[PDB]
Amino acid sequence: GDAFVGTWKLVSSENFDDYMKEVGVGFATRKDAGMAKPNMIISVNGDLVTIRSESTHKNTEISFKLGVEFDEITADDRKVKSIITLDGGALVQVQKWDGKSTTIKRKRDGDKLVVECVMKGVTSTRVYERA
Amino acid sequence: GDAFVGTWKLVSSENFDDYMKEVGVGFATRKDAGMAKPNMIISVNGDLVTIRSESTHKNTEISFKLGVEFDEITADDRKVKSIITLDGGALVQVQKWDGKSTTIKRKRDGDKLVVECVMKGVTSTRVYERA
Repeated sequence: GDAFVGTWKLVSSENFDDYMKEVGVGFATRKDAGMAKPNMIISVNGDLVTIRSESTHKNTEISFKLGVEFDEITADDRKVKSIITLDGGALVQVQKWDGKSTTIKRKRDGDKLVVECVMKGVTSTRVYERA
Repeated sequence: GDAFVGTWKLVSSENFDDYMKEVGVGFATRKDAGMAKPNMIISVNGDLVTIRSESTHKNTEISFKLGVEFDEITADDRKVKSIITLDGGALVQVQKWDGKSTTIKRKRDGDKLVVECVMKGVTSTRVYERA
């Protein structure tokens, strides 16, 4: 996934609070995660893809290989089973936990990176631009 | 140092082996560090600047604040005292250890990032381009 590599900065976000509420993030956690404009750094070293989210308080990073299931502890402290694939040119991530599942799509749109998170009829869209 | 933020990829290097030899890097270590084209990721979160070097074998990252002295363990296992300042628009880093010292200059040149390392008459130049 060479097209996703780079440092991305959040320039737009919609329905994110509603999305976190839907997945089950507590008001307090949902409050801090919301009151911050993350920095997304994506890099690939060999067959390993690393995605890192940086902010002035909460840092998280995941390392994985495409198509290989892995354990992930999310920003909101959820222990989930993730699988990331490259489908239709986009990185599609599926998080599974407690019989629930949510989809996170990262796609390139021109000079921007769009992240679409869907959970039970709720769609959150985050637009990032290259730093 | 907002102008340095981003993911950089090595596109050129000269006199690096000679430079490492000068600082005192062993042939073996100098061999592996040379047989690799690092990935430089620079980000700033608040007043903290993080510089990370990634490769398929050796990863290193330093976090610091401008003008504040800090301890640094280099890629080649040297324990040095570093200080990074913003002088003339460039990031100037000075590593001190055993009465020795070396200067590392990171400057923006158009769309590229140039890293100049000097040690006792030996100058190594690395040119990186934005990924």
